[PDB]
Amino acid sequence: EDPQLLVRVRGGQLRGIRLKAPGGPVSAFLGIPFAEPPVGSRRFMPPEPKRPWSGVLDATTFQNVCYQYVDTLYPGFEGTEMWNPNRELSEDCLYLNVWTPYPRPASPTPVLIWIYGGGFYSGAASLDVYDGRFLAQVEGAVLVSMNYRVGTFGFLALPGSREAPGNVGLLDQRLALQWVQENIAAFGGDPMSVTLFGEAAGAASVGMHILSLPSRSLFHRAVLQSGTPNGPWATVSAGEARRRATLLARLVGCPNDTELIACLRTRPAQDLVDHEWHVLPQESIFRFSFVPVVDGDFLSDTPEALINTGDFQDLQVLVGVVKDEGSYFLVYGVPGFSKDNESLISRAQFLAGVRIGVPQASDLAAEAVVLHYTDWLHPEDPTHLRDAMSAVVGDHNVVCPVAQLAGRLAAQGARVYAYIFEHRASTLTWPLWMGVPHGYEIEFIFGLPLDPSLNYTTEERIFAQRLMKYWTNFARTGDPNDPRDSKSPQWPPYTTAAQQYVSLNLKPLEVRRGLRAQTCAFWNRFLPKLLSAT
Amino acid sequence: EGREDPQLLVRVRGGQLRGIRLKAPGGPVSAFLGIPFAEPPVGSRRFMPPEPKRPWSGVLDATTFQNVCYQYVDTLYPGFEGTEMWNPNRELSEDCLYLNVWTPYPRPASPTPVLIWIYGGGFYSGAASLDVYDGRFLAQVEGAVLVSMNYRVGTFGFLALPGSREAPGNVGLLDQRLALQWVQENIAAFGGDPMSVTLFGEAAGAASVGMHILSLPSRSLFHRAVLQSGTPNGPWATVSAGEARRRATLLARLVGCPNDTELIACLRTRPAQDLVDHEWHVLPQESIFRFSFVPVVDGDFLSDTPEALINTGDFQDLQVLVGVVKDEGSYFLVYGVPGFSKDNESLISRAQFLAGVRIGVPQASDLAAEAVVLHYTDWLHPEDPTHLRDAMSAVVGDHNVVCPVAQLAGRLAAQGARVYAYIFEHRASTLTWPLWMGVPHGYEIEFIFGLPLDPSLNYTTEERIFAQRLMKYWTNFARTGDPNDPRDSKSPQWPPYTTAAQQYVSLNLKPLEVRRGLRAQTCAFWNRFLPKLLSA
Ligand SMILES: CCCC(=O)SCC[N+](C)(C)C
Ligand SMILES: CCCC(=O)SCC[N+](C)(C)C
Repeated sequence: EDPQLLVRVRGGQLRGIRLKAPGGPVSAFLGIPFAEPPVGSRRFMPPEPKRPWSGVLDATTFQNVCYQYVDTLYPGFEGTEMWNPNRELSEDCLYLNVWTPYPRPASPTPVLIWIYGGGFYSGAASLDVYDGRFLAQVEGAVLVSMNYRVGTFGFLALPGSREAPGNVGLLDQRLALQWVQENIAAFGGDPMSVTLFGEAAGAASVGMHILSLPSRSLFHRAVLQSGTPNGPWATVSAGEARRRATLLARLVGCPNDTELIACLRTRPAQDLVDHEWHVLPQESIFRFSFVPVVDGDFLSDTPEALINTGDFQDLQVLVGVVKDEGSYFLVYGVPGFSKDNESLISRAQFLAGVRIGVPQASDLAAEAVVLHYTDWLHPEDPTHLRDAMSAVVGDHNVVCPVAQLAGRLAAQGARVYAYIFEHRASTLTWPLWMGVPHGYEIEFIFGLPLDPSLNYTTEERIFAQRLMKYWTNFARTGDPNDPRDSKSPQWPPYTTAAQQYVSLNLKPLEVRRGLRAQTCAFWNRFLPKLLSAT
Repeated sequence: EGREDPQLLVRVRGGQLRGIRLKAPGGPVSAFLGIPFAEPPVGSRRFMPPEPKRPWSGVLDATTFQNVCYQYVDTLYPGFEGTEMWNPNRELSEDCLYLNVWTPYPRPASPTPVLIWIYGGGFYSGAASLDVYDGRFLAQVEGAVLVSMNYRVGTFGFLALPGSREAPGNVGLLDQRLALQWVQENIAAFGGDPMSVTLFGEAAGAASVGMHILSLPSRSLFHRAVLQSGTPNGPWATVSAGEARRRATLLARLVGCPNDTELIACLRTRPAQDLVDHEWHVLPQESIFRFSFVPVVDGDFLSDTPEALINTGDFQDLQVLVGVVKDEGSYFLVYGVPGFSKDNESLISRAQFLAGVRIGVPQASDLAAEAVVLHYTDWLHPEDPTHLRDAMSAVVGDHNVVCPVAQLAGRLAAQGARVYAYIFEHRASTLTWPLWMGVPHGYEIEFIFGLPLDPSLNYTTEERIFAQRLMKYWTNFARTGDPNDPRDSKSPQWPPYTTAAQQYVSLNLKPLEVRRGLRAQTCAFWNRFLPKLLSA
C-alpha cells in the first residue's frame, strides 16, 4: 500500500491509483461519490449529500456515465465516438474525479474544476479529452471533474412543483463545488483558490454559477470556453419547460404535478431518452430539449437581465471562441451538409438552412439574416454559401453571445480576457471545410499532445504547453500572463472601449480589436428589435 | 452690308441666325447662343406643355445667352464661389425656352456626332448658360457639336394637377423633348449628325436623361446616353400622382388660391416670385435631397414608376455610361443637418448622427432608421466624431445617388444594355469647399467639359492631361458607344459593367483601374432589404 494514495475525506477513507504521465507520476482518485445515487424516488430531485462509508473505498476507476442519449449519426467514426459515453450508462452517476501531483503537494495548490458540455443532454467527466493527468504533472495543478445529470434526469422541470423543481443538474454541480471546499485540502488543494472552467454547455453552467448567489461562495475565477449563460439555447422560460415536460409525459403515457411526476418515475430510463428529441417546438439545430430553466430561484431572472444588472467587480473571467463554431452542427439537420463530401450548397439550400439555424426567426428576420451574410459580389458561389451557413450558426449561438457577455462583465467592473482559437489539430478526423470545429481546443488545453503515442506534431506539443500555462496562470492569479517572463506582446484585458482579444494559434500572440463587432451588432442590437415587432 | 463673317450665318426651321466666333485655347469655335425653340411659356401658357417656336423675320442675333428660367436663388453663403458658380448668370424670366449650339470653326464639312447636355439642380434650378457647361472646349478639341437647352424648373416646370388639361405635369421634360426634336430637324444646318445624338447630364439632368430612356416618344430622338450622379429611379427624382396633387393644392392655398380649372387659373394670376417664395413649404417632412416639384408618374410621359420600367423594359439596343463621384452626399449636409457647416470641420455626436439620419432618410420609420444607424456605425469607435461626420455624408450619398445608380446599372445590364460604370475620385485643386467634403456632388463636370484647358483658370498641368483624357472617353462613347480608344492598346481598357463581374473603373490622375462591385454590400441594404422593411 502506497501511503500517498490514501486519503481521509469527511465521509471516510479512499484509495487512489498512481498513473504515469510522460514527465512523471500523478495521483488519481477516480469515481468518488459526492451524493446519494439520484434513483427511484430521488429522480428529478435536488441531490442529497452522500452518507459516510466504512473501510477503504476503492477510487482507482471511473464510475458510470449519467444516463443520456447516445449518438448514432456516424457509427464507429472517431470524430463522434470521442464524445460518446466510454463507461456504462446508469442513473447512479453522481461521482467526481481528482488528479494531483505525486507526491501530494507540500503547500495548498490552486484548484481547477472542469464542467463538461454536451448540450445539457450528454457528456461525462471520464472522456479521454478531459484527462487531468497532464495539467497535474506539468503545472502542479489539482484538477477536479464531476458527473452531473443530463437530459430529462437533470433538467426536466415542472416549475413550482416540489417533486421536479428544475435545474437539478446544476445543483449536482453545486454539490461537487461544496465537496471541493469541504475536502480538497486533504488532497493538498487550496479551497481559497478555485477556478471553474468548462466548454459549451459546461461554459454556460460556469456562467450560471456566476449568476447564482449561493454558488458564488464556492469559487473565485471562471473560464467560459465557447458557451454562455445568455443566448438562444442555454435557458428556457418556466412556461416553456412546463410545456415540454408535460408533452414528454404524454409521449410516454403519463399520467396535478404530483400525479404526473410519480408516473414519470415508474418509467425505465431509456423510455424517457427515446422521446427526448420529440418535444422541440421547431425543426432546429443547436437546440436542446431539457436545459436550465428560469425558475426565479437558482436563476432569479433571465441571464440577460442578470448580466445587465450585476456587480462583477471582484471577478476575473477568461472567455473565448474557436474559429468555426457552427460547422459541427450543420451535419445534424441542415439539408446539403455531410462530413463525407465538400458540402457545397445552393442559395435555395442556404435560405432553408437559415430557417432551421434561426428557428425563432420570422420571415422578415430570416431574410435580414440572409441579406446580411450573402456576399453580393458572389451571391451564388457554393463555397461562400457553405461557409456563411456555418458562420450564421456559430455567430448566433456562440460568438455573439460571448461578445455580449464579455462586454457586460467588463462594463460591470469585472476583469475579462478574451480569445479566438485558430489552430486545427493535425489529427482531426472531420473534413477540412469544417476548419476548427466546436470542441477541438479542449484536447490542447488539457495537454494531450504531450503524450507522444497520440501522434501530434512537435509544434503542437509546444503550443499545448503555452495554453496549459495561460490557463493555470489565470487560475493562480486571475491573469493569464507569465508573471516573471518578459516579452511583449502581453495579453491585454478585454474592455468595452478597446475590445482587445488575442488569437491562439501556432504563431506568437496577436492582439486584435473587436470580436465580430459589426456582425454582432446585427445579432445583439438589431435583430431583437425586429422580433419585438415581428 | 454683306461684310459679316460668312461662317456665322445659318438658317433653321424658324429663320436666319447670326452666331459668334469664340476664342478657345487651341483655336476659334462657332457659337449660336439663345436660339428660341418654343413659344415663350408665359401668361395663359404657364404650366402648359410647350408649343413650337413660331418663325421670325430677318436675322436673329444669337451671340449672347438668353434668360434663365425663373427659380429659387441660393443664399446660404452669399459671395462664395462654391455656391455662386451654380447661381443664375442671366436675367430670370418665364420667357426662357432657348437652346445653345457650339460647333468647330469653320463648321465641319462631314456630318458630326452631337452631344446634348441637360443640366441638374434638383428640378428647381439650373441654366445652360453657366461657366461649367461651356461647350467651346469639346467643340474645339474633340470637334464635337454640343447643344444645351433651358427647360422650366420648379412650379413652372413641374407643378401638376394630374388628370387635368391646364396643368398635366412633366412640362419641363416636355421642354427638353421639344429641344431634342429641334435637334433632329435643325442640327444638320450646323454640321451635326441627327443620326448620332448622345444625351448627357448630371444630377437631375441625369435623371431627365433616364426618363427620356423610359419614355417612348423620346426614344426615337437620341441613340446613346450618359448619366452622371443621377437616375430616374430612387427617392427624389419622381412623385406619385397623388403626392403631386397634394403638393400643388397646398402651394395654391399658401399663395391665396383656395374644380382644377379654377385653381390653375388663379395660380396663373400670381406673380412668378410668389410661387418661388413658397415652393419649399410643401415638402411633407424636414429633409435634405428632396425637392418640391419633380417629374410625376402620370401614366403618360411615365407609363409606370421608373422602378417598374427598368425591371421589365427591353434595352438590347442601348449603350449607356453611368457613374458617381467619391462624396455624393457631403454637399447636402450643410443645407439642413444640425451640426454641419462649410466654415468648420463639422465633427458631430451620436445624437447629431441619429437626428441627421431622420432628415437624410425622411420616409423612414423608427425601425428603418435604426437599421441605417446600426449599419453605418463603426462599432470599434461608435462615438468618434470624424467617423460620424463621414458616415452621415455616406448615408445621404448612398441612398440618393450611389445605390440608385447601382440598381440602374444592374437592371439595364440584366435587360440587354451595354453599360460602362465609373467612380470619379479627383478633387479639383481649385475647389473652395472645405477638405472634409471630399469630391462633392457636381465637381466632375468642369473636367468633362474641359475647363482646365483654359490657362487663366489656375488648374495644374496634370489636371489638363486629365481633363483631356475624360473628354476623350466621353466623345469616344458618343461616337461609337464605347469609351475606349480603338488605336490605343497600351492604355488599360474600360470593361463593360455586368451582373456577373460588376466591373467599373476609377477616374483620377492615375491610369484607369478596374474595381469590382459598386458598393455591393451596402447597396444590398438600400435596394433589397429596406424596401421589404418599409412594407411593414
Ligand atoms: C443643394 C440644395 C440647396 C437647398 O436645398 S435650398 C433650400 C433652402 N431653404 C430651405 C432655406 C429654402
Ligand atoms: C479632412 C480629410 C478627410 C477626408 O479624406 S474626406 C473623405 C472621408 N472618407 C475617406 C471617409 C470618405
